[PDB]
Order: sequence, then structure tokens, then C-alpha cells
Amino acid sequence: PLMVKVLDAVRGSPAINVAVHVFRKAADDTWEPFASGKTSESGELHGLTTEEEFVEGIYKVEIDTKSYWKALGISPFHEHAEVVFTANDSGPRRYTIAALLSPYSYSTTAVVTN
Amino acid sequence: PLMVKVLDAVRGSPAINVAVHVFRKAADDTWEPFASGKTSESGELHGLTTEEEFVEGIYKVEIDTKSYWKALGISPFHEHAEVVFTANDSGPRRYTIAALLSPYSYSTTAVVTN
Amino acid sequence: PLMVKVLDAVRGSPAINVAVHVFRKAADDTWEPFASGKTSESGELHGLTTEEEFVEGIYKVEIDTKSYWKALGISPFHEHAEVVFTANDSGPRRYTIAALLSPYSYSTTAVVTNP
Amino acid sequence: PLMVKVLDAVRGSPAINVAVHVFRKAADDTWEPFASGKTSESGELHGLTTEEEFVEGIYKVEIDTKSYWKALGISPFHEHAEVVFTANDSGPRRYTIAALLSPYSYSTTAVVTNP
Ligand SMILES: Oc1c(Br)cc(-c2nc3ccccc3o2)cc1Br
Ligand SMILES: Oc1c(Br)cc(-c2nc3ccccc3o2)cc1Br
Repeated sequence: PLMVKVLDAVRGSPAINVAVHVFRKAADDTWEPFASGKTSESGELHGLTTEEEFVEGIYKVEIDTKSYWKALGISPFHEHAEVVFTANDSGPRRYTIAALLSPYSYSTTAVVTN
Repeated sequence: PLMVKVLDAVRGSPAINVAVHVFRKAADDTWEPFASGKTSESGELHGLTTEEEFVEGIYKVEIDTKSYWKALGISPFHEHAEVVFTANDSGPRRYTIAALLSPYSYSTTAVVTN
Repeated sequence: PLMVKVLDAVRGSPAINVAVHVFRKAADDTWEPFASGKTSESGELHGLTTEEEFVEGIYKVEIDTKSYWKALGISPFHEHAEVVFTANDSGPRRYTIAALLSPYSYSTTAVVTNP
Repeated sequence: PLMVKVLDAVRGSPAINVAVHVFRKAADDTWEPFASGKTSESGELHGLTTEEEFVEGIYKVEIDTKSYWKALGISPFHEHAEVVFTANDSGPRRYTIAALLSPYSYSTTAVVTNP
């Protein structure tokens, strides 16, 4: 139900081997680790969770953009990119969180489908 | 070698049934029709061309954003969105032109892979 | 030395009355409140800090996009937009944090100048 | 009534000395030159037109992004960024066309105000 895709606006390519961490907001308002992985050669990270585990709640997707740029020898602005959203069962069932990265900028969108 | 994908930033969805026209620049600098189609339910338009036909050159991808917004009952800013680029054989072989649409804004990127 | 500008990609307008909260990472790795305000009729928020107060550190600029969209009677995707960055680590700079908002998307950029 | 602002997402800076050409669609459906200029050290291009001259029409703002990137010694994807829109069809408005540039991507937005 959740896929993350990361793209590079400098090289015009998928952003490969980017660390991504997903958190769920707990009842005490702390962020609890939920899922993580590294983007593939296509810039995508599949298999983070299952329908059963991905209950309604507030989730945070943290993308380690700083390490990505540093590996390329480029000095970046942001410590990371954070995407925070509510999963809602009323809405469609599959969520794609996409991020387009530049050293001093990023764009993110959600594609939510049934 | 060429795919076009269009996304909607207002609804968080693929932009479905969007007309897309591709042109190649001719030797007299006019734009000659090359390929066209309508995005699918996934927001993607596949099958525009073949490796044989897609020779080095300057290409224009025109996306009929105004009709898309009007069909949704939303007043848009742009007449259309234009993406103009050189296809170069030195670079990687497959080109994805992606566009993220809002009524008064759009973002575009190229994902170019081998 | 810190300005925040917010635009609305649906209306083609400044995003007015957007709440913005800035935090600085403390010695104990917690986010300490640093400054806050609301965007003006131009979509800009000036006067958050001074060059004396805006020392080296890791800062988080949280833009309350959800509250913005709800109030235009609209249900958006994100809770907020957060921008996290190290500032002033090579001496004082001036920072503009710009954000362009849609209900299911935002884009952010920084303009960093040396006075 | 027409301003163009261009930012650089690689450098985190205004995009300076970017050439901008504006066209208006003529009665015969050709693009007629309307105005042109270069962005300043702030990334802004003011003074393109007057409210008298900037009548109703379909306008194209062409931003010469390729020439910008080449000159920073860099090979970019797009030939230019073009923004095409109807203007002043409900009377005079003020238009800001903003563009945020990367070598393989750009984003553009409009801010339209009623004076
Ligand atoms: O499967 C995808 C998805 Br999901 C998002 C994008 C995408 N996300 C974007 C954000 C700003 C500009 C262009 C963008 O393209 C591209 C491809 Br290909
Ligand atoms: O005075 C401006 C204007 Br107009 C637009 C922008 C701007 N345009 C943007 C497009 C995408 C992401 C961030 C953006 O910021 C910034 C400033 Br500062």
C-alpha cells in the first residue's frame, strides 16, 4: 500500500541507494520506527509494508537526501526531506510518495489510487 | 524510447485522458507532428515511437493542460505545458518526460536511463 | 537573515495567513522553539529573528499547510511542510525559504546570500 | 504589470543574466516579439512592458535556460522553459512568472494580482 520514489533533477535519473525511513506517530506523539530501506536502481522502494500493518494514522517518510548529494560530491542545503501525512481508509488504497531532488530544493507529491 | 507521464497535484492522482502531442523540429525550423495520444488511467502514455524513428533531434512535448482543468471545472492559468529538449545518442536511451500539474503551476523533469 | 515566502499554486496567489514555526536543535538533540509568525498579504514572513540571535545550528522551518488548506474549506494530503537545514556554519548568511503549495504536493527551495 | 523571476536550485541563488523573450500571438496566429530582457542580480526582470502596451492576448514567456546552464559550463536537458497564458482578458492584472531551474527539471508558477 506504500511506495516511495526518488528522482534526481541534476542528473536526470532515478536517485539510487537513497536511505528512506518511515515512522508512525504513537499515542504519546513520538515517532516510532515503522519501515525502512534503500531505493533501487529505478529510484523506487517497494515492499515497505503490508495492508494489514498499514493502519490509519499519521506517518512520516524521511529521505536521507544529504548522504545522497554528498556521495555525488555535491554540497546540499537540507539535512533530509520529510513527508508527513495521514493515511485514511476512506480515500484510495495505494499511496506513492514521490520526491524530486536538487541540492537546494525538493518537490514532493502524493499519488493515491484504488 | 519515449514515455510521458502526467500527475495531478490537486487531487493526488494520475492525470487521465490528457492529450499529448509530440513534434520534431524540421530543417526549416517549423515543428512537424511526430506522435500523439492521451494519457492512460495510470497517467502514462506509452507507445509514442520506436527506436528506429526516434533519431537525434529537437523535440517538443505539448501537454493539453487547459482542457484537463476545464473538464474538472477548474479555471487554469496556462494554455498548455510545453517541454522542449534535444535527444542525443551519446546519452542514455530511454526518456521519461514527467509533468506535475496544478491550476497555476507545473513542474517537469526528465528521467533518462540505459 | 531569515525570511519565509509561501505561494498558492491553485489560486495563483500569495498564501496569506500561513502559520510558520521555527525550531533549533538543542544540545540534548531536542527541537527548541526559536521563532514563529504568519505570512502577510504578500505571502512573506519577515522579522522572525536578528543576526545576533540566529547563531550556527540546525533549524527546522515548519509551515502549517494543512491549517491553510482546511480554512479554504479544503482537505489536503500533508500535515505540514518542514524544511531542515544547517545555518550560519561558515558565518552569517541570509536565508529565504520559499514554498509553493498544492493540496497533494509542495515544492520548496532556499536562496542563500552572503551579506 | 509583467515581472519574471528565475531561481537556481543547484546553487541556492537567484539565476542571474538569464535571457527572457516575450511574444504575443498576432491576428494571423504567429508569435510576434513583444519584449525581452535579462534577469538582474536578484533574479528578477522588471520593466518589460507598460499597462498601456500589455493589452489582452495570448503571451509566451520564453526563458533561455539552456544558455544559462551552458555558461556555468554545464550541459542541461531542456532547450528553454516556455510559459504560455492568456492575459488581461477580464481587465488589467499584474503577473509574476517565477521559474525554479535545475539541469534536468524546472518548475514554474504564476502570481496574478488585481491592482
Ligand atoms: O512515477 C513517477 C512519479 Br510517482 C512521479 C514523478 C514525478 N514527480 C515530480 C515532481 C515534480 C516534477 C516532476 C515530477 O515527476 C515521475 C515519475 Br516517472
Ligand atoms: O519571490 C519569489 C517568487 Br514570485 C517565487 C518563488 C518560488 N517559486 C517556486 C517554485 C517552486 C518551489 C519554490 C519556489 O519559490 C520564490 C520567491 Br523568493
